[PDB]
Amino acid sequence: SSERTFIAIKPDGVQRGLVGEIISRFERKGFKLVALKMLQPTTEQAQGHYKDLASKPFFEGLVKYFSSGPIVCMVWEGKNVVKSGRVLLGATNPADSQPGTIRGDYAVDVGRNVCHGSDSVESAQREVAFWFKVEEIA
Amino acid sequence: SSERTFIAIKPDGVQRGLVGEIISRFERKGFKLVALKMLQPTTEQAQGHYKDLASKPFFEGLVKYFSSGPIVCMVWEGKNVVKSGRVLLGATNPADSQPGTIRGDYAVDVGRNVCHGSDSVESAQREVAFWFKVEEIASWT
Amino acid sequence: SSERTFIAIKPDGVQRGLVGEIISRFERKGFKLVALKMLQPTTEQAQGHYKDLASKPFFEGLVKYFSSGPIVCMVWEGKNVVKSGRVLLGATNPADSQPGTIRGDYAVDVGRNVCHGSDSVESAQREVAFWFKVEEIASWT
Amino acid sequence: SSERTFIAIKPDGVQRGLVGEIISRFERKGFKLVALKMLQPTTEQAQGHYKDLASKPFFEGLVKYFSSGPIVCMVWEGKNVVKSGRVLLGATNPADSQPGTIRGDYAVDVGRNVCHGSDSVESAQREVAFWFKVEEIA
Amino acid sequence: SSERTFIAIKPDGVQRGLVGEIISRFERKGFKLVALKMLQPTTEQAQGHYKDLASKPFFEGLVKYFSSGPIVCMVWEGKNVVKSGRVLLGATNPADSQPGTIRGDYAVDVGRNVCHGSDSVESAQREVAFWFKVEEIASWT
Amino acid sequence: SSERTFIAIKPDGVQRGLVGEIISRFERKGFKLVALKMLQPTTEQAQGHYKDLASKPFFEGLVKYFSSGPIVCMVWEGKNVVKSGRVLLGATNPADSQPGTIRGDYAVDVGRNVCHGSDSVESAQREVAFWFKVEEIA
Repeated sequence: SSERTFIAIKPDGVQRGLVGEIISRFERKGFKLVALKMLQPTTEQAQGHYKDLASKPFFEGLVKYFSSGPIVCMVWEGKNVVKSGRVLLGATNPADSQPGTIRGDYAVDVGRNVCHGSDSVESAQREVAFWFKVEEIA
Repeated sequence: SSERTFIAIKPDGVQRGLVGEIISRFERKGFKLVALKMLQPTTEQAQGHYKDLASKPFFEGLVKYFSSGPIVCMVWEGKNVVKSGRVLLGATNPADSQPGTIRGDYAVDVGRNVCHGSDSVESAQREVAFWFKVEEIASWT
Repeated sequence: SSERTFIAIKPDGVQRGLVGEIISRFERKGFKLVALKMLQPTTEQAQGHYKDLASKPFFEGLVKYFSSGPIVCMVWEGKNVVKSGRVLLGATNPADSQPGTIRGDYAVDVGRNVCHGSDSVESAQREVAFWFKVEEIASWT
Repeated sequence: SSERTFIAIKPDGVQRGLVGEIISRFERKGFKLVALKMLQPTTEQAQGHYKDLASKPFFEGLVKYFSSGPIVCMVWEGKNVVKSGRVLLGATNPADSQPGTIRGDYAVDVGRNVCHGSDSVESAQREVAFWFKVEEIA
Repeated sequence: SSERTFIAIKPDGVQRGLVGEIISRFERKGFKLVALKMLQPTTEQAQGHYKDLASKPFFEGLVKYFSSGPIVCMVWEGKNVVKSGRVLLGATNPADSQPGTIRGDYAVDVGRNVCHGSDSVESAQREVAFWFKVEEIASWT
Repeated sequence: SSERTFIAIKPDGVQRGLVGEIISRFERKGFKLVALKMLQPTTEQAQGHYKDLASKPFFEGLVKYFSSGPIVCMVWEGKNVVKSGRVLLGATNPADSQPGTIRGDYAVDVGRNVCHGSDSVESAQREVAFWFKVEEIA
């Protein structure tokens, strides 16, 4: 119930006008929004977000895209919010994403995948701490 | 076109799960979101927000309500966005609000009117400066 | 706030699959559902419902239409719920109805106007007693 | 085509303002609503609804919750309406419920699961007869 | 009831992904779709469409915009469908448009007003003949 | 990215007022509509659409239904639009169609399945060419 997850709507999600849509899907699940802000990520932050792929191909283009414009960062709170958050977004692979999910309804690309969610509670604590100051959290 | 307005979703709007709904209505109109944050207002900020009603007996209930929980602050950018924002929200008094507008669809109280919008370009410049730092405001295309 | 109004979705509203849509619009406004049932009106009930038009030549077509199939009866509770219910429904004549309202979005006929709402607190008290038993009305918070 | 199923929106479903939403999902499937009422279940009825769990744990709290406030009872008619009704609601387990379904979109708990549907035609005939008088059915 | 009107979704409406949304609003009203096509207007057709403004200096920007990409042409059938179509679209100038209407919800420019509707039965008969062949128009129940 | 698929909303889809709904689901996926028209199919065309089933049962009734009224033909363009198009529609079998998909939300029958999508790129090139003239395509 005090569980928290980090959700980030990426620059494509913002440009396509899907910010309210994504938030609505978490509100209607019954999750509690406890932190929220918009910002344009720096290159260093984009690199941090994708640090697991630095030796991986096209890492630069991922980084460029992530910092190509403003994103919206959220912290959602609730039971199983990390795992439920993943389910709401849908499969990482649009060839497997199901309609009813955000990526299923809106995402066509696996890299520009509209939104990000924490893959574990461990990832979430780290991601929340990275993007948010303690004070910004209700 | 570089015009900006301040929109605030109040604690009832947040508690009732209307945050995304309200944002979606501005995105559909074609307005550009350039600042966004959640915060729990201090008593002082709530009082500043309602400063024109400081001598009224319900000034107290407004402030108490406004700071009762987290709110969501936005800055929207676009042509006529200030007046258009008012039109999207609907009449401040839901008893005058038309369905299709946010207050028309969701608000039942004149006090709990879900959200606030700037009444002028002058008010908007003031409200944005009050709630937002220059850095917190984006400039994308 | 303990105020109650009677809302009826008519047979066309039911046949066109608008039952949930209409109920959702009252839930969003923040009104409280306290009675709900489906029934097929008798000729006598339909006539009672339209009693003020009993001397009109289209009284017959109204009654026939009203009892043509099952209707859905509701009682909604909340502040200003009677007048607000009327505003949510829109003008009785869809030719005067504004988009955003139920008749504005869905109704094309002045006769088949999808739904009915009580015109006053007095009418509502009468209509609820006519369509509902005291037991059929809930009292929750 | 004369097949019928029983659907009950539970006290949480009513308080969260989801009554119209759930009905809309059955109307848009093309099912025919033939009985509908709101009532606050008695303790005896709540016990009846959960009779399969009386020797099961926290049975009292389930019963308390079911009768904690008004519910909305429905009878929907159509082909495969029992099985289709289950699919529309989604998996009993929110860790398996899919977005697009009612529980997938709205339910976070497995007990307070927003709504109920008949698990079989046999269960349906019994449930419909229990909650509804023959006269209340169109 | 056999009345018909011409509705056109303009290139901005198509590019912004509002085609289905606009069609859904006419289907909900209960109007009957009897002709539908996508095409990219020629300069000559765009000029014909705006012929009443041929002497105006912004005639050029309208035509350029109207033929900037594919549009979607529709013919809707039903009682009062011409005037009702106008009401569903909302004021031609989004600065007068009410939320609940298409322009009220989506349009920000007086020039880019998303869509067009026939202003009269006379205009509709003319517009349908101009954009559609007799064969392209269905007659179902 | 130049990939195209053929989508046809059938006479039931049009009568139930689902034309805008289906189109909206492709627009929000990010696919590009490049051809669109309404027409009442001839018997010969209905036979062509179902040619794989001519030796199959009730083939006549399928044909009668397909030409029972006006349909809406579309060509959608985008990456994986053929396969994504299938996923958006959902399983051919309503006992397997998932809510969130068009058939999952609206279709109750396997024959009157609301809409049609190309099963392959090969089928798509053929179907597009059959229903559309080159000029009708943007």
